[PDB]
Parts: sequence; C-alpha cells; structure tokens
Amino acid sequence: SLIDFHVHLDLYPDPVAVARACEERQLTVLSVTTTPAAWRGTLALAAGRPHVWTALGFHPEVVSERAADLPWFDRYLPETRFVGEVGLDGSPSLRGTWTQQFAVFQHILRRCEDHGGRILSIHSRRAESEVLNCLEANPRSGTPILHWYSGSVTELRRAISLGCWFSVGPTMVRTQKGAALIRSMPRDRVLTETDGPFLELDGQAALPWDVKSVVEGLSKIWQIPASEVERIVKENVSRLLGT
Ligand SMILES: [Mn+2]
Repeated sequence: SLIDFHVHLDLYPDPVAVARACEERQLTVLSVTTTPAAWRGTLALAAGRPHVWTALGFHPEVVSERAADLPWFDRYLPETRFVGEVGLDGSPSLRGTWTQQFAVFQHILRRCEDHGGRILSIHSRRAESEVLNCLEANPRSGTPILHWYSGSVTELRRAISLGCWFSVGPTMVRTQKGAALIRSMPRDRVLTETDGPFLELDGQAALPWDVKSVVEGLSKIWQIPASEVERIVKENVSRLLGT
C-alpha cells in the first residue's frame, strides 16, 4: 500500500472527497496545514479516517499575511505528533518577509523542543543552508523531514549528516538533478509524497494516489521492484514513528 507523506488535503476543492478516496485505498497521508488557525477544520477531515494523519503548520509563504495566527501553534501542539508545513523560502518575491519567516520558524522549532520533539515536514526552497543552520541550532526539535528537497548535493550531504529524512515527489524521480539527489540519500530515510494540489502533473493538480508514480520512479532509480520500494517506505514510516 502507498504513503503520501506531504499533501494539502485542505486545499482541494472537495477535501472530504479526497480524504474518503484515500481511505478507500488505505493510502496513508500526512495532511499538512498552512496556518495553525486551520487546525480544527483540517483535523476534522481525519475523524473516522485512520489513514489521515494531520500535521500542524505555518507555511513560510503566509507568515506575514497570517502573522496573528501564531499563538494557535502552541495552543494546538499537544494534539499532534506531526508539524508541517513549516520552514523557510528564499524566493526573491518573499524576501521582504525573511525576518518574519525566520522568527516564526525559530519559534516553531523551540516550541517543538519544549513539547518533547515532533516529526517535522519542512519547506526549504532556495533556503536549504538556512534551514539546516536552524535545525543544527535546534537538534531537540525532533526529526526533520525535508520535503521536496531541491538544493545542492553539497547541502544534501550536510542534511544527511544532521539526521534529516526526505520525502520525494513526482518531479524529483523524473529529473536528472532529482534522481542524482535521490541516489545520495540513505534508502532507510526516504519517504514518498505528492504535495498535491500544488504539484501539477501534466497540467493538473496532483492527487495523493499519484504517489504510485513516485514508487515506480524509485523502483527505476534504486533498480528494485515497486513492491520492495513500497515495503521499504512502510518500514521507514514505522521507524520514523519510533523516533
Ligand atoms: Mn506543501
């Protein structure tokens, strides 16, 4: 069975339909949030749905516009073992928000430490070195998963050294640079994701079950059968939960 360990169920036009479809497939999803204020509404998608695992987040792209939602993060942290989407984004269009992004992410890591550590699904686009500096400074924040890692191989080697895990998606398994990044990752720290509906495949928003294509992609890169890839990813989720 399949795992999509970073997906925005709450950003689909009909989130309940997507959640139901995941349950029908017994497809485990990490349902991430973009502001902690979204917790109650997005958590509700998981009621009666044991394959929907909801994460408490604050996405770097919305830290300015949703600044006042920050106190809901600490409020709800006791209700989940999963934090995401959180992190930093180095895109020029967000650069004026950099101080606020850093403040929020540092706050989040510190609160995670204070509550005994969490499993983190982390955004690092164009800010990989800065994300790693933050994680190195806050090692007791928990287990960091770098979602859709797109930085350098130099930075990837450092992330591995810092104990990062990786969730990899459709674009990564289908590109030269992505396949090269995957080859440097320890297989026991690789998870699969879609990042739907943000990720588009063939001009259409990805759905969680498009993660079958990531498993197929990894089968080719690792040169093992898709079933063994599925087993390894499940084993990896079990081990992750053990951390
Ligand atoms: Mn995302």
